[PDB]
Amino acid sequence: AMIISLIAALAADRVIGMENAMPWHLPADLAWFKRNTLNKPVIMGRKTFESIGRPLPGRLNIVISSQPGTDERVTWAASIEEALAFAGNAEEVMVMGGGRVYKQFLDRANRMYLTHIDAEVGGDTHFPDYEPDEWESVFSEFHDADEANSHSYCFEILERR
Ligand SMILES: CN(Cc1cnc2nc(N)nc(N)c2n1)c1ccc(C(=O)N[C@@H](CCC(=O)O)C(=O)O)cc1
Ligand SMILES: [Ca+2]
Ligand SMILES: [K+]
Repeated sequence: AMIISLIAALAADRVIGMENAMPWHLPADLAWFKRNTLNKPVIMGRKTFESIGRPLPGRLNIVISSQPGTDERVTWAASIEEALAFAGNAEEVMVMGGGRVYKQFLDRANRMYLTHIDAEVGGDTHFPDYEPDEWESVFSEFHDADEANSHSYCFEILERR
């Protein structure tokens, strides 16, 4: 049973994106992202791959795009079907956005790695609205802002009932 997992950073009001990059500086979230995606296939949309600016080391990078990719260092998938097939027989595949990709994988996903950030950023792209009754929280860890992280943040792992 392949576990499909969504991993996302959510500001206030479920905001995940806006026109430009999110206005926060959270190296601790990037370290949590890295820890939870290493040695796993990682599925992302082409815009998210451009946001990163490079391949993610130590993991299988699967970028979904309708147009042919122009970077041989990652795996290019024309559809979510091709993306999942590229993940092979991995026990957990990580879906890291963006907004459209989250909507397409939500029904297939049985686990979520959510970072809740205490920032009212006023964005207009939101994480999909999921039913809270169908998910249960199995991990929770809170951190305050500090000299290195611009906002307080709460790591959470949810699993489908
Ligand atoms: C813009 N972007 C998308 C991004 C950012 N934060 C997230 N945070 C969470 N929780 N989930 C996501 N899907 C997510 N996606 C990025 C940008 C940089 C790196 C990155 O380089 N991360 C390094 C670690 C950070 C570093 O090396 O400086 C890695 O090895 O994964 C990842 C995602
Ligand atoms: Ca954006
Ligand atoms: K290659």
